[PDB]
Amino acid sequence: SPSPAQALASYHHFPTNDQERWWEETGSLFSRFLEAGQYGLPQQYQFMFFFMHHLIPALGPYPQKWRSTISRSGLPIEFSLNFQKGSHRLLRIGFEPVSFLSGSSQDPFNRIPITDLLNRLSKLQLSNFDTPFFQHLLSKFQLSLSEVRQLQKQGSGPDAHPLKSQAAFGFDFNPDGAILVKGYVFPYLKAKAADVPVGTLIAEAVRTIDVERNQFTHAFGLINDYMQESTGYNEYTFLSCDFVETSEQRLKIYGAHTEVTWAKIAEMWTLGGRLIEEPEIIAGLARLKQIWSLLQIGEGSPIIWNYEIHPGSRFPVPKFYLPVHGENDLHVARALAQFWDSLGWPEHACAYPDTLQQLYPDQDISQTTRLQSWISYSYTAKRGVYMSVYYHSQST
Amino acid sequence: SPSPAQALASYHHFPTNDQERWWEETGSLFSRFLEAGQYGLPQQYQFMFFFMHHLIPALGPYPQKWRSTISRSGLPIEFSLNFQKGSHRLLRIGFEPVSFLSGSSQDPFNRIPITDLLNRLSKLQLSNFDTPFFQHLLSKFQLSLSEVRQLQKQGSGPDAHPLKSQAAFGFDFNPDGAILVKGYVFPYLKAKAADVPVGTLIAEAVRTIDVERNQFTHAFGLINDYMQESTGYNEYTFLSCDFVETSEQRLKIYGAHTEVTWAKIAEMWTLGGRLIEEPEIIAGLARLKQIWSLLQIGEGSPIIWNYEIHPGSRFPVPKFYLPVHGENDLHVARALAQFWDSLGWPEHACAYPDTLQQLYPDQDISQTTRLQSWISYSYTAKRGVYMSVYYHSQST
Amino acid sequence: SPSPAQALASYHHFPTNDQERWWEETGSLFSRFLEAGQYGLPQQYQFMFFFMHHLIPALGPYPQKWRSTISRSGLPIEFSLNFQKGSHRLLRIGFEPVSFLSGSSQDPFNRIPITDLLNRLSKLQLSNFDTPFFQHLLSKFQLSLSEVRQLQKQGSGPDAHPLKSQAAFGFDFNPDGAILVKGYVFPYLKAKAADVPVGTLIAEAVRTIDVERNQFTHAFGLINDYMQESTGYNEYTFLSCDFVETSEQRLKIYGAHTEVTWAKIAEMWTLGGRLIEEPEIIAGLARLKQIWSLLQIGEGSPIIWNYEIHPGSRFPVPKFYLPVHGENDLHVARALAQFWDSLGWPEHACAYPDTLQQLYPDQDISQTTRLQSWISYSYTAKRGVYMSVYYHSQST
Amino acid sequence: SPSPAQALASYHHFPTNDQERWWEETGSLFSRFLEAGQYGLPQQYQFMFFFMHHLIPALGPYPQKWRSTISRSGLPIEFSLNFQKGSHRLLRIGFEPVSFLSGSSQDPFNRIPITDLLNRLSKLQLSNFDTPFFQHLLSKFQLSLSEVRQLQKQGSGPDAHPLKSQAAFGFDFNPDGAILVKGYVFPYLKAKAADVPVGTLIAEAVRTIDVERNQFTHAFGLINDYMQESTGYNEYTFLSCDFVETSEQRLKIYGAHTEVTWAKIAEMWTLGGRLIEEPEIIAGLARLKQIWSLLQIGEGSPIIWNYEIHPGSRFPVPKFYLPVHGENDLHVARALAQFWDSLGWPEHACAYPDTLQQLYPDQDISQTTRLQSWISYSYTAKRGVYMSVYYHSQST
Repeated sequence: SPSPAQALASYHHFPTNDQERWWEETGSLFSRFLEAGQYGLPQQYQFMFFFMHHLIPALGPYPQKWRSTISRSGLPIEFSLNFQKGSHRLLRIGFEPVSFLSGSSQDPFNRIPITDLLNRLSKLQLSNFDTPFFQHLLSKFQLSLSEVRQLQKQGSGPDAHPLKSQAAFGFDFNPDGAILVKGYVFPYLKAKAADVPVGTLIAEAVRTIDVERNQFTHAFGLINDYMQESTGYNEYTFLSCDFVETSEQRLKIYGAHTEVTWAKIAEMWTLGGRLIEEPEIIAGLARLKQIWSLLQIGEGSPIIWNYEIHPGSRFPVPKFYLPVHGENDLHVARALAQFWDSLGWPEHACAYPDTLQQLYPDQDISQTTRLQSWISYSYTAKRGVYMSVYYHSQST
Repeated sequence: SPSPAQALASYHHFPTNDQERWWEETGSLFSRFLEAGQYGLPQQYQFMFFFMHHLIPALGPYPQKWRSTISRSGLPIEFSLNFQKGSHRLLRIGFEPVSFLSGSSQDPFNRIPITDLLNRLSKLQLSNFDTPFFQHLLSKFQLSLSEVRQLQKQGSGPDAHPLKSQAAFGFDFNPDGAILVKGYVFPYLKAKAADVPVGTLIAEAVRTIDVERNQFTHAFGLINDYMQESTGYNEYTFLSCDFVETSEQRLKIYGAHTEVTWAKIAEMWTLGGRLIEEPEIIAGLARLKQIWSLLQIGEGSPIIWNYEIHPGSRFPVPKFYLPVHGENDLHVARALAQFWDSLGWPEHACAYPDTLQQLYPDQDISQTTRLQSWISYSYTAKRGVYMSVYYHSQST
Repeated sequence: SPSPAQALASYHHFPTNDQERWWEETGSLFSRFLEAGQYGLPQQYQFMFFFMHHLIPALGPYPQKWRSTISRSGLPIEFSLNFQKGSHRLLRIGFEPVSFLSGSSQDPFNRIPITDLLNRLSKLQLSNFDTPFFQHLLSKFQLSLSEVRQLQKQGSGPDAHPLKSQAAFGFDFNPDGAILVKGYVFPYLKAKAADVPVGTLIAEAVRTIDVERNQFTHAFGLINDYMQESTGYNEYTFLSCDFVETSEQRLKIYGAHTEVTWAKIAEMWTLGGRLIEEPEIIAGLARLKQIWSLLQIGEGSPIIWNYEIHPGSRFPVPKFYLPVHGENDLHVARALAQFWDSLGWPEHACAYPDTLQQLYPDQDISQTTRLQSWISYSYTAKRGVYMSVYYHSQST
Repeated sequence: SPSPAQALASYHHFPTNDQERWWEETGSLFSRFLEAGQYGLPQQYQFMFFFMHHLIPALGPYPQKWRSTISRSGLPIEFSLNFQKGSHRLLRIGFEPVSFLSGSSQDPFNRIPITDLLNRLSKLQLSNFDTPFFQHLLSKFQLSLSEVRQLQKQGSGPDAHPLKSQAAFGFDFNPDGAILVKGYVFPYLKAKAADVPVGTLIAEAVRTIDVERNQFTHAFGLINDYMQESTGYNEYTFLSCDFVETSEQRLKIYGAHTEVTWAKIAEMWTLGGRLIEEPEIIAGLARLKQIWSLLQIGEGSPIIWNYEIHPGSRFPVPKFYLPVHGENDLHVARALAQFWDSLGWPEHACAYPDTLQQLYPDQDISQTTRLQSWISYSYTAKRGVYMSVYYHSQST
């Protein structure tokens, strides 16, 4: 009758008041996603063990002080379920390490906990875990006594407090006994200090690795061209990375817009170049139109975007993120369940709203809006339809 | 195909070379005993979780330096299986915490690691865990600058190095999610210093708790009377205790003899008093005679003894230990298997020798003698026949 | 111009917010007392180093939750200066270990931080550090599921919350490179649970060690006899101990009264037996009369008492504690300085009120009362006049 | 009569056998150098505190396994004294972090301990401590599964084990309360893997920061051109860096040769360009000639070199290191003392050999050769003569 995987904590003493108190906040919920993800029972205890030892210490002060970037609310963790064509669902963790020094004189922009977690991650003997590529992006996006101007930017009159993080993490739990670790970099602060357009140094970040190896040039240079033509990738734009070897690496470019017209959604997904040359973009966009209409956003909608550059191709796979905070979680659960019948997905369609009340039995799906925050869409020829749902990740 | 419960370590980094090396030495073997005990899979991960975090650090330096008392060889851990009439077998761990200070100028007699582990065990919220009774026995057997005379005893000419330990622990894994913790006290050192017979201050130790609560007097005074009449309980004698509340507490007195005649085993089991007054003593001794003859010690045999004092009675339950190191592990596996048919034990009889090659697949039961070290015998009216086997507890 | 000894912290990162945050509260003040006590500069850094590594971590959560017993206000540390005839002043620290578990379900009465601090102390190779005697007092005053009745006592209607501590520590920093460690025991909780008079089990605690060694019986039995005749040593009565070897051990019995008449101060100091048999009692009481009159308590006064039993004698040396919180610290500075001229003390008299403004430069001696809380008096033939002043031990 | 600064350790318990055991090896010697450097007594304790907490734990296993690069013998630490014209001598520490994982499958080339120590150095709030520049040089010289080919290089037939380190640290203790941190990079391994000349990728390392800021181009290209014309900078060449901000940064290029003729020493110091344009090179070389002849290397002498690039100039300051291991430390103490009279140094000349027996009172300057290993020479217009002596840095 209770959630199963959380019985490891029975014989564990959390050394600090900070950790025991966070466990009390998220340990229950994480055990429920492992049950939802249908992971092997021995698998769930492995990922629990990792969660207790590396992420609980990394949350830092329980009454938190850091406003994280990766989460809508600000708390430094969010959980996600990756829904895949006719196959077991997966679990995504993206979170930012924090300590009591975060936001202080010593580390006003959370650089220290990032490398603290990254050192433990390397100590963990992880299959095919290589840091050279992510380390390159930090070296480009570090800041020296740019901090002084950043300390100076804190003006109430001139709003200069959108985001303060400088990097973050992501953890994917595949059904095998493996974590793929995914890392993030946030250029707003480095460009804010240099008085240089946010995207201009994103290109150099890619070009500096281009002289190292030059397989991202074509795919990326095509992204810049649209973003220069467009309103432009702005303060909210940022970057992603995988901690795997470079040849297998899949780097991404994120960004945000408040412009919500279907025409603009078509303008970004298609742009110019990628429309003609491949059918997936066209095929995927069609299926993207029906979820846009299934999820009536109630105004008749600011969105995040993503282009996934892979070296083994010259066609970046687009991915968009969709507002569900503000939309009824049942309306979305119902409407999101229909879209699986439209694609012909056998079980996920029927058991999702019953796997949604199961994840939050305390709360009432009738009245909740914030239990579901964002939805991602991606389309590949081989993979079919990618789609992941980001949830409310704290119990309170 | 591999042993299951050890997959927690996949995402764990053992902080010190000392621990990783101990893991490499016993981590495989402990996970095989959990499979042997037929514990629930979530149970096995709980007991592994405990094993990794409290016992691996507690072993100290891998190329060890402390010779422990609790083990035939000296290594500070031994695993044991509790076989019970027609029911699931249980797993016993008895081990002594050690550090690099053990045996040094700072702690020449392993007192500091005992209190170190005992603080952590209390931190872990354990059901019905009360230390006052064990704390009493430590306080009685402590030594202040008796250490100086003890430092002085180290003479090659006058042999004065039989045992150096001062206390130890025991961990019982019942099929529920619970550990019963069992503690030990070693009087040889305190008695060696005081130049006082080893047993006389065992008696004051019981009498000091007798004024606190006086339910052990009858049973215990009956033991002393036999031991005073007898050759006496000697240097090897020592004391046992449970970390539960006093009312439910079951304290034990162990000891050793090299006198091996069946008559002397009968003298010890019966003595005088406990023969007439209760039948279990007579019943249990009868079943004990056939295993004595099944296990031909090949000389036609030094043995350990135990008397279990329970307050809710005035009849201590005897328990003997039998040498199997030196006896063929196959011959013992076979002969121990016949004795279960004589008692009519349904499955334990047939699957024991196949659960013995399973525990040591690397080794050959054909030729091994040291895989099985001791066997304990106990008989109660309610429980029937208690019997446990103590095994070779290191991989090398 | 600044306090000197606090420059070790420059290259130290306090691991927790709790510690750095406690440092900010007490580190400045502790450096000022080392300057006051006129310790060697190499001496001051040794004691600073100890204070940082063992005492700051042991305070636990900074917004404290534990009300300690040893301090007037409740915070778990107090500093004290030992003034001695024509010689360098000394510095006393008495404090109680705390964690976030203190007062929780797991440890509702601070027993765990006591043994945590005690294990580290034994790790520090301290000259002539033997714990067996204090361990004896803890075993006697431990409580097993008396905790349940203690959990049950928390009634607002029947007041049952005077004191919750179970033991505490005290540290004396002599002018040599040595700490003498002093321990405390608090019988209120053990006696409250057993429904047994507080002093009756104090007698057994002394008698249980009397069979071990019987040199405190005479001096102590003389203490019981007066306290039985008197109003009696009450809930507030409690016990003290030194961590040195038993032969050099100097145990004490403290207690409290609200009865403030000079006759009653005389009744306790003299009692019956110790008046006639030694003149020091007579000599010391006289000098004690003038400080009582120098220190007009403004009502024309609850006081603490102490009897120090030494095995090398049969005459316990008394010591009383006097309220100064509520009395103007300047009035106390002036009048305490006059009493040194009455004894003829060369420098302590002249430089005390200037060593008082130096210790609290932020505050105004003109208006402060709580900066000086208690003053102790003792008289020995050999030592002359003992007297120590307890101070306000936090910056805020 | 004893060395003073090591009295902090009295109240410190080194948690691991590895640390206590290293302290016993180097703690005495480090305390004697602080007395030699004539630092303030409160200063020496600050620096001792830092050495105890940050460099002792970083040494890892005491019976070491890692052969470091920065040290002649191989042990991962060396101490050095900076002798300067008519002013207090300074203390240099260069040491490489190590753990039991160093040289393992997990980290076969010591990258993990480098980043561990670098995080702590950032946690300690140090004046003007900026890592972006050092981080840049690591990202360029990292290796991902170049390790596989490096794992493959370990052939006894083709010698491929000159150096295995990838980076190291340096600590400068100035007479104020401040440490300047200096970092090192070892290109041999990265170029060995890429099958690319060791120097060609040093140039890209400088050019990649040149697009970031372009003030090292002129000076550095002047070094490359000489090194290309010359026999060339080889396997032993490596790179140096300061942890200060870029504008004040002083980067260095080191290297080694076995070619020992005075003429070749003249070729390297002068080369072509820097001869004409500035006289310091000419003046400094003159003074260098007499120490070459004072120190008759006994063969009638492989040397290390250094070129210091400062952005605020276009003239790199040379520095050479001279073999003293193999030369009598007294012959060196005497001959090094004459050279101070030649420059007119008031006290350093007279008190040096008496400050040398003081550092090694155990050993006999009469017969020792290995107590003094290398001597560095530098000449500046503003600074005059730089010279530092590298010593035998372990007790055994």
